[PDB]
Amino acid sequence: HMLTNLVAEPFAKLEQDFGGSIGVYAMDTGSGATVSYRAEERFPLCSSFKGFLAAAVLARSQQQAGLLDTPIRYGKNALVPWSPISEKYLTTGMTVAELSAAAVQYSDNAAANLLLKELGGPAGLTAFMRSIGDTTFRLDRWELELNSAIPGDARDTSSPRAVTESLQKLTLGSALAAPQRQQFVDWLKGNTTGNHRIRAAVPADWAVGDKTGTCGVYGTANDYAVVWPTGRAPIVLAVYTRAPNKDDKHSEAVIAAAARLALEGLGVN
Ligand SMILES: Cn1c(=O)cc(CP(=O)(O)O)c2cc(F)c(C3CC3)cc21
Repeated sequence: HMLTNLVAEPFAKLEQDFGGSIGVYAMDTGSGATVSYRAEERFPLCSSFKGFLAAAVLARSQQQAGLLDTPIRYGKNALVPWSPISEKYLTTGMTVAELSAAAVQYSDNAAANLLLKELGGPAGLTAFMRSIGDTTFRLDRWELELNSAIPGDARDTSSPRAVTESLQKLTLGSALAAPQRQQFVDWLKGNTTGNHRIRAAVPADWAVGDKTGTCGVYGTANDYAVVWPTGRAPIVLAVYTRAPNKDDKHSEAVIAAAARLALEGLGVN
């Protein structure tokens, strides 16, 4: 409900200092009050699709009772860069649940590609997002090609608003069965890669689950989170960045600052 104007000028100054574009959408699930800045624009997902990927696996698990316990074996050629958990279990395999936890909590790339294969590829994950009423999300490619973050390329993008809307449906709404919903929340709460992003803007006595993304080019990186402040309804928010030049660097500090401004706009402690 507006609230944006409490912080439209501060956001424009932050992105002028960063040297690129910042996109924010934050929802107070209590009042329905929102904060929006470039909330409709497309930004590259980078690794952030891995949280939605885990949610799609959990949705499939509601239909296929054995799915999460299924052992998956893989070869050395599956171990693309940034596979910190799957590289330790090459010789043993891992379960679908373990791959899902690795994809969410360590951004594990081999795990992400193996679970994409289970869902029928990038189109399969896109299909799941359409099934919960997200018409904006698109995944087009696999790891690592989906990280190209080419300016104006809609492949492998979504909008901050669509990301927040979908995250709310999956973590707090009715898109997942209750046990699956709590598993998704617990995976996000256990994320290890987000300490310098939205988490850096959240007090220690508030619960938070998040999923990061970092493309490594074009100043492109992001984070989305559900935050449970004490004594009020949860907040859902998405913070995405990009920049014009290929060797522009992302900034975790800019993502934490954007998160702070969003929470300040919502009037949150
Ligand atoms: C540079 N970088 C990070 O610095 C950090 C993560 C973890 P996340 O922030 O994406 O979750 C990272 C993940 C990746 F898949 C990639 C591939 C493009 C090469 C790069 C990453």
